[PDB]
Amino acid sequence: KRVFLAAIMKEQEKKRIEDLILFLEEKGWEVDNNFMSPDQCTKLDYDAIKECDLFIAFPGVPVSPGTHIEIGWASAMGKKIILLLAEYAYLIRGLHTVSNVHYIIYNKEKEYLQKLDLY
Amino acid sequence: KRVFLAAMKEQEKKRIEDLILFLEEKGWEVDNAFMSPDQCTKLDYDAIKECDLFIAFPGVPVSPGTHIEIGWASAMGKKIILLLAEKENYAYLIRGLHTVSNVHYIIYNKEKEYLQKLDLYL
Repeated sequence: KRVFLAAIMKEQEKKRIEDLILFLEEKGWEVDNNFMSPDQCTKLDYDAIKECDLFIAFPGVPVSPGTHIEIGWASAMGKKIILLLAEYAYLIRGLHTVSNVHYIIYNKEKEYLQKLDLY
Repeated sequence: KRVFLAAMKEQEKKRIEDLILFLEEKGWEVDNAFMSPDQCTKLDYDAIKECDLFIAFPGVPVSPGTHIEIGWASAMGKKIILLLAEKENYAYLIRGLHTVSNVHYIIYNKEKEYLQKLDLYL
């Protein structure tokens, strides 16, 4: 059970991630998550995604280049993808026709955590 | 073989048409030839799956679709050429993508520059 999670006011983002990792770990999942080069970071993420059984990401604005590449990685490898979208791109909305993708639309954090528990 | 091209606004259209022409005149077949996101995503994936060379323009503003396609090409083990404008620092996964798939970077400041460099690396 390995999960790859593709991820001031930025404290809200950090809080939502830590809540998610905790939520996943308490359901028996293993999250594949300080001096590192882009060569090593890219190498680590790819292998982590390659080894994971479930892929979870947060597509949206501002568009993260790294996240979308990782989405492309997971979809091409045929991984199990869960996309948490707040309510986008054409390739995001039609990604399901190419790989196992489950969308979860939310407006608040509490909403997607409950929906994710159901799925 | 077949090459996939992941791509004011008048300047962007001009640079693409020049590139397709440039590729076709070197014997390449560009995979361009009202539809839904379900069909568009399906077409791009298969086109990338079938191509022998992948060319993209990473940069700002960040295109979600382009970067997904980059992830597609890299995971499939396709031949990738990334044309980056200085600068550049760009994303970590872009700069380190070479360690995972066959990626060749071409840094440019003007259109004429990358077209010449692309002619050399071909």
